[PDB]
Amino acid sequence: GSSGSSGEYKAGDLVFAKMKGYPHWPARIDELPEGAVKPPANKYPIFFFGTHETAFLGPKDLFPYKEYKDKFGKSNKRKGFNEGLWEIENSGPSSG
Repeated sequence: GSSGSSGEYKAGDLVFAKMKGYPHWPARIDELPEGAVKPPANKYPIFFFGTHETAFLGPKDLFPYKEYKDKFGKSNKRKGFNEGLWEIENSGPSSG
């Protein structure tokens, strides 16, 4: 139990990622390997589930999964999207 809003996302959290004209895509906060691209400060390695794509977004383009899980986490059927909506549910702490 740890006071602080701490609205700045961390690896292993889950989010919705909105690209320009795509849905609120199911995505995860990942971490960075010991040798890949350096993003700009504030941004995160967002991994887009069901398409497995990688882009850099900052927190304003992004939404906390548990706040939008039922709002945005719904069957948008874009191809990949039903996979990623399964992948994200089954990625996160569930049943425990």
